[PDB]
Amino acid sequence: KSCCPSTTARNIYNTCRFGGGSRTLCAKLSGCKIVSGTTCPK
Repeated sequence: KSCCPSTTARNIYNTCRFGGGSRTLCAKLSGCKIVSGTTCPK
């Protein structure tokens, strides 16, 4: 699961990893955390 501290973060994240990059690389960008799914940080 990708946990983002903002909606803007998700928007940027999702589009970043939509075309290019990778989940983690894009999460790093937006401030989102690529987690498993047991918890969900902000």
